[PDB]
Amino acid sequence: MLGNLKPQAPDKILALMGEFGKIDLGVGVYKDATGHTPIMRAVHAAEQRMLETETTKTYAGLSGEPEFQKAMGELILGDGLKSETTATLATVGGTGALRQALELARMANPDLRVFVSDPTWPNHVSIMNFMGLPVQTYRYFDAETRGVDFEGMKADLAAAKKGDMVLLHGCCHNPTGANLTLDQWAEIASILEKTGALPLIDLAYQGFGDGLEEDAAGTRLIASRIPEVLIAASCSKNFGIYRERTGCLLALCADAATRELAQGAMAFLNRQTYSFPPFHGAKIVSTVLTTPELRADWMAELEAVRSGMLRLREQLAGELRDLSGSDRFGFVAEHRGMFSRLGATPEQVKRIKEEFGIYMVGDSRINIAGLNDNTIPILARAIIEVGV
Amino acid sequence: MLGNLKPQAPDKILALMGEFRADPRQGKIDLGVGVYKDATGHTPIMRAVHAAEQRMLETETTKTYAGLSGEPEFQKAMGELILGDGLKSETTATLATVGGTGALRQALELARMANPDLRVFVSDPTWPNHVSIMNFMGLPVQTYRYFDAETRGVDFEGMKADLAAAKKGDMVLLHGCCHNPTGANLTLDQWAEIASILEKTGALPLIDLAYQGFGDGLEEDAAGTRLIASRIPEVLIAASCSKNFGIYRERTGCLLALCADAATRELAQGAMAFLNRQTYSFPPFHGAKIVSTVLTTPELRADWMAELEAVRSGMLRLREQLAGELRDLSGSDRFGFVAEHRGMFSRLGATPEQVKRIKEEFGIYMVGDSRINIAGLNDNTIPILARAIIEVGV
Ligand SMILES: *Cc1c(COP(=O)(O)O)cnc(C)c1O
Ligand SMILES: *Cc1c(COP(=O)(O)O)cnc(C)c1O
Ligand SMILES: O=C(O)CCCCc1ccccc1
Ligand SMILES: O=C(O)CCCCc1ccccc1
Repeated sequence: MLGNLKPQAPDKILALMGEFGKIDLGVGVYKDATGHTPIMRAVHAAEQRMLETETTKTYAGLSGEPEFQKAMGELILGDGLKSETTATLATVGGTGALRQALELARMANPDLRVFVSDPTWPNHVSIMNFMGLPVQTYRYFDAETRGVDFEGMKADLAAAKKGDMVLLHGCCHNPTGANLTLDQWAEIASILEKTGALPLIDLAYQGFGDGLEEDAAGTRLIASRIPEVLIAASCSKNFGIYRERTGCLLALCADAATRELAQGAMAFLNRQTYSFPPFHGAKIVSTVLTTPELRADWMAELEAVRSGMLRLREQLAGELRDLSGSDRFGFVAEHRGMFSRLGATPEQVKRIKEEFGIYMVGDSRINIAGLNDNTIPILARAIIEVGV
Repeated sequence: MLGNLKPQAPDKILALMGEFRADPRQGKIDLGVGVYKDATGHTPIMRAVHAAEQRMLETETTKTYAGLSGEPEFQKAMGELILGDGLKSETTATLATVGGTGALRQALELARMANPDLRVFVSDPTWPNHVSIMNFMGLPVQTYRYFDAETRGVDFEGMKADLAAAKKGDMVLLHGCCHNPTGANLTLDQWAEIASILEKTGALPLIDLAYQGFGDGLEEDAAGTRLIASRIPEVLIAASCSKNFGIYRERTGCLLALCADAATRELAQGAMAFLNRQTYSFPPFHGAKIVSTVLTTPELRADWMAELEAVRSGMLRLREQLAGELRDLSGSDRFGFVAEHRGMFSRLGATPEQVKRIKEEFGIYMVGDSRINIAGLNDNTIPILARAIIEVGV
């Protein structure tokens, strides 16, 4: 039977990792001055504390632990968290949350379609194709200005109908690095409540843009306006626990009844897929979030990380400017997050990796965290050489 | 939109515990638990597991994304733990999963990909979650006879007669050992006949191995699996580390796809990695790394096998004790099956109505299909359970 298995297409980023004076600017992970993805101080201390506190490993919560559910909701929605109308499900990372999100929605609407940003995280489309869900795209990135084509984005969203879902990146847009301003979010919230489109928000980098609270701004704004929203959150990057596989899905409902339904359907969704969700990472998160000392240090370390990358973008932007006189690559300093699409054509990007030894995703997505004072001028010179 | 969503029934475990906690009787007993509990009513963390967690705590330097289909240390160690020397790396595809359940679901996804018109035969009875996952996937589900309510043993003739109807490409689900919920298992000889039926029918076997080490031993419990693995070219195995390693909440397991040749292994392995990727991307590291540590570190592997064996001997003596008590109470050897059952579970063969009477009259709680958890017994509880059984006329 297994011989009928058709060969499946590889994931670009994972494959890029395969093809890797080498410069790793591919996969979206934070790296320090010495090319390492360290473990956060609070995370380590949490784990040490867990080693002493835990006395059992019996089956726990089917939808995650109360502490994880509550601490995550507060971190995301702040004071906009209305427990009585909010359903929470602990999942296997953000990706698990996204998949569970699409499953929940499709159960509620067998005829749903999903709009995604042009461009968006490749894995978004793969999951949707696999489930067989109709994918539509809304303009978002502006090829020329490297910013957001907001006039076009609004145009496309207006075509969304009731029952459709619109996937929005809460902050730090992957792969572009181009992000909406709170003013732009308020307008989208207007369109959404006119169309009736259910918004699904991919919150994977809360803390890498402008700050823990600031990066959650747009999400809090949508949640305040739209009576029903879905948020797929990830603790992989902002907590640096990538391999622990921890995130969660929040279902904001209009009332307690609808909320009770969702919560039930969410628990069931976990039961029929893998039973209980992974505990270790979730426990690290809540332990950090509910322990003032730990939370304080974590916030501090995350701030240091978000600050450093900001400094790097400026160095890089400057390096390029002085390397060409033109302030064309200014968009790099304007972008926010870990990625930024250089705009290099497919034929140019290949030159870079084969000759310059610098590996960046084929669509010119560079993980700014992969740069440093030593490699920045090299990258700058490298792309100047590649010209047009 | 979410208001449409149809009401999804609870996990039922909570309902079982619900009425139990509400019971105002100081001497109430709970044999409905689905986890191991030592003499003091606790589900302890195995010494080796705690040893592994400290070592990981001192040696892990990063938490970056690792293996999509799991880490090599885990895949190899697990395949060895299961298939022993019979492990053929060349034709074996492995996938780290989110517990045994994740393994079962991934196995069904993989199978359905290769054969859309797949049907699945499950035992009668079998782990409820089997049925629910299948129903949710929309797969056709057939049943083959298994438990014999009269002898509490395996109705093998019935099993064979029904399994004979399986067609080429159909999937037959087998519990490799310690059949949950029955406790009634196949002797190595019966396993050999099952293999014959499978070769004949061309059905693909899916073996659910969640209790390796809880029956007659690590190797002994893997016998049925190894027999099938050597005679059948394609076998799917969904292992669990939840119970035998005591890391339930860690969610550790794996799917092994035994193929007829390398080219096919490359096909299956690719499809498995794809299934992880499309469901939740990377699998959970912590538990799988605890496992590959105990298994590769001689000192720890030693202490783990010792602890598991102690637990095995312990539950086994409990069975002998319960059956001994039952013998003296009934004046017959009717309940001898309890000493012959293997695993932590056992279906007494009591009707739902007899089950209710026991609860009300004796304060003893158990699953509604009369499944009890051997680990819940002890020198004080056994005399009461024994008397209850006789008293309610089981
Ligand atoms: C990281 C990320 C996710 C989720 O990753 P997980 O490893 O599954 O936590 C989802 N979407 C985007 C855009 C991401 O960058
Ligand atoms: C426990 C169990 C499983 C798997 O459990 P996980 O906790 O998901 O690892 C599978 N089958 C049976 C029969 C079980 O008892
Ligand atoms: O680098 C990124 O795009 C962020 C996420 C990286 C991890 C990831 C890569 C491929 C598929 C799933 C998850
Ligand atoms: O059936 C049993 O009692 C053993 C497993 C019980 C807990 C469990 C419930 C759902 C999915 C996986 C595991």
